[PDB]
This record gives sequence, structure tokens and C-alpha cells, in this order.
Amino acid sequence: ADLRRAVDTALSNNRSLRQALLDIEAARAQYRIQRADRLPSINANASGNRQRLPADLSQTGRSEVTSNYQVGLGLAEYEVDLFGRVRNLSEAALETYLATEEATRATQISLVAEVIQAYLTRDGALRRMALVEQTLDSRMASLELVSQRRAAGAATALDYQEAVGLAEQARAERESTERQLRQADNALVLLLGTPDAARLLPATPRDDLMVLQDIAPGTSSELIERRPDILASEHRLKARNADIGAARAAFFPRISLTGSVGSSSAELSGLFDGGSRAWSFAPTLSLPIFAGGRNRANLDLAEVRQDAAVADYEGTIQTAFREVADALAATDTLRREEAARQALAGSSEAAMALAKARYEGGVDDYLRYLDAQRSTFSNQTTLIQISTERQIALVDLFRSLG
Amino acid sequence: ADLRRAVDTALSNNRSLRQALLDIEAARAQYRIQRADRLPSINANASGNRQRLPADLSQTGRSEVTSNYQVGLGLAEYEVDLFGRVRNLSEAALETYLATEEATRATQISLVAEVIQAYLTRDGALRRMALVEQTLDSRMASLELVSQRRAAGAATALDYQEAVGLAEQARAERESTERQLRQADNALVLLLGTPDAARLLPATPRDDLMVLQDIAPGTSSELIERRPDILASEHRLKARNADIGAARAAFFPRISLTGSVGSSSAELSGLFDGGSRAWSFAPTLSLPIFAGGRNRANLDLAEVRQDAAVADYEGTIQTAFREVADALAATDTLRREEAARQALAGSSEAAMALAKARYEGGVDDYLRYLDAQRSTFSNQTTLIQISTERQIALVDLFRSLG
Amino acid sequence: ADLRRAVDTALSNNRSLRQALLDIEAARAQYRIQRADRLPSINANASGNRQRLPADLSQTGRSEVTSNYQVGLGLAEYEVDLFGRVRNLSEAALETYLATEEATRATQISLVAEVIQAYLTRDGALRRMALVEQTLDSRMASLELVSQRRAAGAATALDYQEAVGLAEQARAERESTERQLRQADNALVLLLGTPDAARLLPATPRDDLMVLQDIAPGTSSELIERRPDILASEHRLKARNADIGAARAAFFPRISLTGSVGSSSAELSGLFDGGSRAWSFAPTLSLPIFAGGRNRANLDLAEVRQDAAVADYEGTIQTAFREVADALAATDTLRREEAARQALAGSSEAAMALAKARYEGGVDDYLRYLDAQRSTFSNQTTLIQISTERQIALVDLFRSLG
Repeated sequence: ADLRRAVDTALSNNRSLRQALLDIEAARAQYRIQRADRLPSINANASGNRQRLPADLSQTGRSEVTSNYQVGLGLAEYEVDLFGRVRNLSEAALETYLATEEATRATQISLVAEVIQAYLTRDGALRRMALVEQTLDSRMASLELVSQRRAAGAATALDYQEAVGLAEQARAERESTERQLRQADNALVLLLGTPDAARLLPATPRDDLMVLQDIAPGTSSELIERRPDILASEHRLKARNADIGAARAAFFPRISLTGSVGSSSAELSGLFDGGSRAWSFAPTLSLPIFAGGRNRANLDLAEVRQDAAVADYEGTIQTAFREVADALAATDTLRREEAARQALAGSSEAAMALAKARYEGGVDDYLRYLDAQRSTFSNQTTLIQISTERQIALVDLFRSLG
Repeated sequence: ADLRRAVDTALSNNRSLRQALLDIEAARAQYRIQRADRLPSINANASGNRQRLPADLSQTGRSEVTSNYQVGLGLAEYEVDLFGRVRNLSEAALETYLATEEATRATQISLVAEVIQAYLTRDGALRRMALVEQTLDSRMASLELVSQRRAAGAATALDYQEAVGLAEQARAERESTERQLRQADNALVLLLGTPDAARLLPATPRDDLMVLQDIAPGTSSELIERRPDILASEHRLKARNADIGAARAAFFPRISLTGSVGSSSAELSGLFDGGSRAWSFAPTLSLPIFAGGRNRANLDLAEVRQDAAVADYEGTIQTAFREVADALAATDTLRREEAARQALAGSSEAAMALAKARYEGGVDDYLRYLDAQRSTFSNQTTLIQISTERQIALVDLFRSLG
Repeated sequence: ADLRRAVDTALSNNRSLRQALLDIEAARAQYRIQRADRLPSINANASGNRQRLPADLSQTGRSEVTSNYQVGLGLAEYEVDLFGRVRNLSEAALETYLATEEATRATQISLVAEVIQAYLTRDGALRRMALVEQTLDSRMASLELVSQRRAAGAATALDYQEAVGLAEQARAERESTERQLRQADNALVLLLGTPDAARLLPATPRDDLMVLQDIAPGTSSELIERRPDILASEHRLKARNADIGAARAAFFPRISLTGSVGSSSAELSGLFDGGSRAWSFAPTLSLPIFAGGRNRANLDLAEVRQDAAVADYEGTIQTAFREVADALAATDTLRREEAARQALAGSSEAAMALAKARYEGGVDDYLRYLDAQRSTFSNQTTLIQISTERQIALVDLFRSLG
């Protein structure tokens, strides 16, 4: 239940997710840039040229000095287009924007998966912490008992030394578990993206279900149709298929329309006088007759780039298939391994019960009961690593399934 | 023997290899693009300009409207070149294409080596599987015997619990080995690039030699001249050296010949009438007298980029040296370690013979024979990891040597 | 003491550091490129246009052939800038150069820390080598003693086999540690960047202090103000803020002054005769009245890019915070773990002393003394891995603190 709140908080506040959502807007703006090219551009132009072959003659100087002044609206090289290369560029930009949106969705799912993995690791670490703490308590109890026994002369110094060594060995394990727990907490605080993240997480471990234990993978086609990474690859392939059309349109003639409307005069004073309203119109037709490879090798570049995009799409499909196969195998194998470790923990607990019953009857010493404690507790914490790994494998399955 | 067939199949069908081979064609097409620039560009141009200072007057309107219409062939800004900057760009593109070819060769080698490594991992996993299966059988035999002994009262419940725990521990090892084997199979099917890869692999392990056990590394100079990544780095350095000449030629004057031949008239009706065949020739000589840093800082950019290219060449050489030295050290050390594990396995088998002889004589119980079975088999599988690591190290040495 | 010398040698000779220092010069050159745009550009221009409406007429042909030949100086489209978009791009290039300098500093620190870590790993490996060598010696002593005992019939063949197995196991550990030591030496020779690196290191490990043991992290704001990668991120954000100004200035009108001074004549012979000194001056005003999204969506692109840069800055801050937290936790935890392992080593040494005292008195056999040797030595080296990891964690803390 806390996972949904964590996911909502990440969606609200995560920084890389904000980066991806803004990249969506960036791709949208670039698509708008390319789409705006499809409409004619009109520009207000004010120009004045002053030229003469003799020298000096400035500010109404004494010569044949020519001056022209053109102010008005102008249609600047409107490409009237038989194929719509601009349209193909707009299509490529739109496909790029769609791919960016799909990549943002994939980043969102990846962030969710990372967060839940960190949470599961933290829970396992908390369980391990309680486990090793009580284990160290058991070790210290055994050390105290052995020290008291040698003080009475019933034990050699070798036994005291071995007890000390066992206690120190357990202490190192406790330190390692502390380091693991602190690193997990730091990873969670990094993932959540807020300085108050440590306040939003529960402080103690819980035995409740966190994520669904059994997931049906369905068919490979369903994985293909739902995973955002494959969708981004397909959209990128489509953008490349637009680029091939652009390079193909590069071959055909383009018609360009240059026009103007405004005023013209040889002197500034007559710039706004009656009868100065002028205009112009031109339709030029551009077609390199012989590319010499200049436009042909552009076609081969486009074709080869589209081929590389197709191969990238196939490779991403193969990577997705590998990921889902690995995740399914891990899920099944870790489920069975967790069953095995659960059986081991139950056997150790039964051994504890028998040792406790023997000791309370005065037949076995305190050392046997304490050692049973240590053994069953070590097995119970060893179960926890397998359980946490199974949960992380389930999360990896969920991610790799899209 | 199967390895050569796998290599041929990968060359025929691998997707990243197809990407690299297509990138070869892309670099070739780009080289053709840049080489086409060295030849004159002649384009067919048709233009019509209609302009006048008063307004209205459309479609032969009543004024001094000037209309000109020019249709013909035109040499569009042929840069006749005193230094051949275009030639330097063509050389840079050719060097880039050569570097792309070398990178494709390196990708081929990498894919091949990954294939052998995954295959060897699968073989080792199969051996480990047979091992742990029979080990688990041994554990069940011991558990059954201990259960039968407690049923008769000759064994305590503690012994039954320890037998159960050992059997459960062995089950976990079997599950881990199953996960490893399945992951190796998935890796192989990913690498081979075919859904029927699981049919192209033999289902059982073999003791036959797969790759040459003793390889002479030769000298480091031979490694430099044969490893494709160093060659790709050298070709990239050469392309940088060509871009140096490009930026250097950016300083010198360029001569640009614009030309045209076609028709021109004040009215459209006379466009194809006699006496309108016009021509034009215009050479321009371009040389910024004072760059102000505009052409100079380009020169510094080129020189500094060349220095960085030399540095990357040296770094790649150092990385290759590190890789080959590590591979040699690993080969020798894992050879000696495998010898050690072979000795351990032989000692365990001798203990097998002795324990079996003792048990068949009725001196030792079935537990001793079964425990010895477990021990010798655990040693035999522990040898297998070292052997597989040595084989993978040999494959890595092959990859590193080109 | 040797560490500062190693750092100095790396600064003098490292290749990636040379790459970064040269990238500083490259960024400086690009900044000079973009800054030189702020000044007017003058270019020597010589052109000759020969055109006429009929055909033939080459080399003073018989027609109305028009020839003009202009040689002189020309101010080519010098942009008079209302907003200084040129200034904004120069500022963006300057910020990029500053970011490159900071990134070079960060690369310097990273290379230093890598060198220190490799050196510490080599020291630990040397200690482990002496350790495992004497441990193997102990194993062979035990094997010889057990073989001599079986020759006399006082020991079974099973005991000889277990002794052989233990000796072979120890040999494998020796081989593994040899591989580790050789790989560490290879890493050092790669990092130092000189073929004579193996002559600059001590052949025997030392117990002296190498790096300071206690470091105060200070406050997070201090980490924000000193770590070079955060500085590079901030500088990149500033460069993005400058490109914001460039895209904003793209909206406003641009004045463009074109000018010329030189000679002009209808025939070549009069190119340098008196009375031909011509000049030209033109100030054009360019302002698209309706962007149509062409300039607006550029503004959106710039704003969204600036937002993405801000998010990148925040994410880099979070990454640095995570790194310093991990480093502090590791420092403390490995300090306490090293204390625990030191206590274990001391206990094992005391057990050694007691076992030697017993054996010299003729109470315990040689096997017990040899086993005490093996145990105390294994524990003493098990301390060494923790010590080396603590040193490496200190180095990581130094790197992550800038």
C-alpha cells in the first residue's frame, strides 16, 4: 500500500522524471519548429544602398551617386513544393517527439522499479539487522559463560580464546550488516528526491505482502506491444523512415517564390509620397541535372540509415526477449529456493525447540541451547537474502514486462 | 568444430554485426558524398522576375513593368581551389570510412568472443548440473537412512534434523545451478540471434578441447599492428590530421567560378527565339585580410583537436597493453589453479576408493561412504568453475589479441 | 610521502589528463571563435562579371558584351546588433570553457584517486602474498609430517589424503593471490602511464600511514561550493541560460551594415586608373513580423532546455549527496570492522602463543601447533582485506568531497 504513495511522490517530485517530462516539451517544441516551416514566411525588410564609382561625395556629394531604399513586406523564398520535403521533415520531428514521450514513459517505469527495489532491500536489511543483533547477543552470552567457567578453572585458555574469536567474528558481521542498511537508506533517500525522504519511510520491517507474488507473462507478442523501450525504438525507426523520404525528395525540383510589396525611391524624401507603391513576384525552379553522387549518395546514406534503424529495432526486440526470459527463470528458481530455505529455517527452529526442552530438563548445558540459537538465527537471516532477491527479481520482471 | 559453424551462422545472421556492416556502407556513402564535392556542380536554372515601382499592372498591366525570364544551364559556384580543401575533406571522409571498417571488424571479433564465452559457460553449467543432481541424490540417500535409523530408535531427532538441513541446503545449491544454466542458455540464444539457437546447441557436455590451450602472445608491437581497435584509433587520428589541413586551407583565398549559358528576354514569347543565347562567367577571389581570430581560432581548434587525437591514440595503446597483460596473467594463474583443483579431485577420488573398500568390507557404515561421495563430488564441481574460468580467459586472450 | 610523488608524476605524464588539459585549450579556442564575431569583419574582394545576351563573343567579341571588374575591400554583412546575440553566444562559449576547465579539474582529481586506490590495493596484495606463502609452508610441513606418520603405520591413508587435499587447497589460494597481485601491478602500470612505473613502486609492503584517517565532511552547502563536478554542472546551466538569451534575441530586429571600397571599370585596362575609387554603404533591418512559431517555438525550446539544465543541476547535487553519505558510512563502518578484525587477529596470536608453549613442553603434537599457525595466519590476512578496503573507502571519500 505504501508503494503507491511512494510512486505518486516520485511522480510529483523526481528530478530525472522532470527531465524526461521536459524533454517531451522540448521534442514538442522542435516538432512545432519543423511544422511551422510548412507555412510561408513573411518578413518586413528595410534596406538602403548607396553606391558610386568616384570617391568622396558623401551626404548629397557632387556626383552621379545612386541610392535606393526599399521598405516593405516580402515573401522570402516560399518553397512551393511538389513533394512536401518540409512535410517529411515535420513527420520526422513528430515521430521523434512520440519517441521522446515513450522514452519518458520508460524512464518513469524504470524510476518506479528502482524505488520499489530499494524499499524491498531496506526491508530485508532491517530484518537482517534484528537478526544479527540478537545473534551478537547470543555470542556475548556464550563468551560471558565461557569466561566465568575458565575463572573457575573448568576451561582452558584455548576455549576462552575461541569464544572471543567467535564473538569478534559475529561483531564483524554486525558491522557489515550496518553498512548495508545505511547504504540502502542512502539509496532510498537518493531515489525519492526530497530532503525529508527519511521521514516518509517506515522504520521497522513488516511481514505483509508488498508486490504481487505470481505474474503471468503471457505471450511474447504481448510483451512486444506494451514495453515502452520497444515502442521508442519503433518510433525512432519510423523517424528514420521519414528521413529516407526527405533524402528522396532531395532529388526533385523545388519551386521557390520570392516577392515583395512596399516603396521605392532614388531619394529618401520621396519614400512615402504618392505613387511609390511597388511590388515584385518571382518563381524560380531548382533542379541539379547531374548529382555526380551528391544527391545519389544522399539516397544511399538514407537507405543505409534506415537499414541500421531496422537492425536496431530487431536488436532491441532480442534484448527485451532476453530480459523477460531471465526474469521468468529468476522468479521460478528463487521461489523454489525460498521454499528450500524456509524448510531449512523450520528444521532449525525444531532443533531449537528440542535443545530448549533438553536444557530446561537439566540434561544439556547452556552452551548447546545458545549454539542452537545461533544456528537457527543464522539460517533465518539466510532465508531473508533469498526472499529479498526474489522480490527484486519480481520487480525486475515487472520492469522488463513494461 | 561446432564453434566454426556457430561463427559462420553469427556472421550470416547476427544483428549488431549487420549494424556494423551497414555502418561500413554508411561511411562509404558519406565518403562518396564528400568526394563528389571535388567535381564541378552544374545545375539547370529557370527563373522569372517581374518588378515595377507603381501598383496594379498585373498580366501585361499598363506601366513600365519589367519582366525577365532566364532558362538554361549554370555552373553554380565552382570553387576552383588553390589548396584543395575539398580534397582534404574527402581524405578525412575516407579515413573515417576506413575507421568504420576497422570498428566493424572489432565488433565482429567481440561478438565472436562473446559467443565462445557463453558456449563454454553453458558447457560448464551442464557439468555442474549433472554433478549437483547426483550430489542431491546422495543427500536424499543419507536423509532416508537417518530417518530409518531414528524410526528404530538408534538415532536422535537431532540427527534427523541435521540430515534434513543438509538435504535442504543441497536443494538450494541445485536450484542456484539451475538458475545459472537457464541464464546461460538465454545468453546463448540472445547472442546467436536466432529463435532456434536451442536446437543448434548440443544438449550434453563434452570433454573435447574447444579452443587452443597454449597461445603465444608474441611482442606488443605485433599486438599493436593486429588489434582492430588500435587500428580504428589510428585511422581516427589520421582523419583528425586531415581536418587539420581543412582548417589550414580555410586561411587561403578561394576562387569561385559562377557561370551560365541559356536564354533571356524581356518577354516570354521570345524565350526560344533566335538571338537570346546568353552566357555569364564570374570568378571571385575570397581572402579575409584580417581574421581577427575568426580563421586563426579555427586553426587553434584544429591543432588542439590533433593533440587530443594523439593523446587518445596513446591511451588506446595503453588500454590494449593493460588488457593483454591481464589476459596473460589470468591464463597462467588459472592454468596452475586448475592443476591444483585436478590434484584435489584426484585425492578425493582416492578417498572414494578407500571408503568404498572399507564399506564393502563391513567395517564402515553407509553414512561414511555417502559423505565421502558428497565430498568428492563437491570437489569435482568446484574444479569445474576454475576450468570454465580458464577457458573464458583463453577466449578473452584471443579477443584481446585481435 | 611517496603518494605526493606519484600524484606529481601523474600530473606530469598522464594521458587522459593531457586530453582534459587540451580540451581546456579547445574550449578556449571556441570561446575565441565566438568572441571574435563581436567585431566587424572586413575582407578583400576581387570579382569580375562578364555577361551578354547573344552567343560567342569571347575575348572582346563583336557585341554589346558587358564586363565589369571590381577589386577592393568589403565589409561583408557586419551585423549591427541591437541585442548582442553575438555577445550572448560569446558568453555561452565562455561558460562552456569554464565548465571544461572545471571538468578537467574533476578528471585530475579522479585520476589521482584512482592512482591512490591502486597503490593501496598493491600494498594489501603484497601483505596477502607474504601471508599465503607462509601459510602454504605450514601446509607442506603438515603434509610431510603426516606422510612420515603413515610411513610408520601410525596414520591411516585417509589422514594422508586429507592432508594432501588441504595442501592442494592452499596452493589454489596462493595462485589466486598471485593473480590478484599481478592484476594490481598491471592496474598501477596502466594508471601511471609510463613503462618504468614498476621501478617507482616499493617492492615490499609498509605499515606506515598513507592517507589521512579522519576527515570532517562539513555541511552540504560546503560540498555544493567545492566539488568540481557540481561546478561543471553549474557552469553548463549558466551556458544554457546564455543560449536562452541568444534564442530570445532571435526575436528582435537585426541591423546589417554592408560596405565596400575599391575600383570599378567596364574594361580591365582601366582597373587602376584615376577616378575609379568606389564605395558602398547599406544598413538593412531584419524583423520577421510573424514568426508563425518559427521564432516562438525556438523560444520554447530554449526555455525547456533551461528547465532541463536546472533539473540536471539538482540531480547532480543529489548524486554528490548520495556519494558523500555512502563514503561517510563506509568510513565509520569499516573503521569499526577493522577494530573487530584486529581483535580477532590478537586472539588468534594469543592462541598461537599458548599452543607453542604447550608444544615446546611436549604435551601437544606438532599438528596442533601447525594448525594454530594456519588459523592465526589466515585471520591476520583476513584483517588485511578489511584494512585495504578501509583505505580505498577513505580515498573514495576524498574524491567525492572534491
